[PDB]
Amino acid sequence: NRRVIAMPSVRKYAREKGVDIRLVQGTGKNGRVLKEDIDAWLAGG
Repeated sequence: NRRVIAMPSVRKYAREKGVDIRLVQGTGKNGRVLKEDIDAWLAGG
């Protein structure tokens, strides 16, 4: 449907930070998840 959108390094960072791009709304370019997004996610908001 929407699939995962994130940098090759982000998917790894989130994948490591128990974060899934699915739970992280990327706001990069076309809504791609950035490392900043991953971190913000874990923070809660």
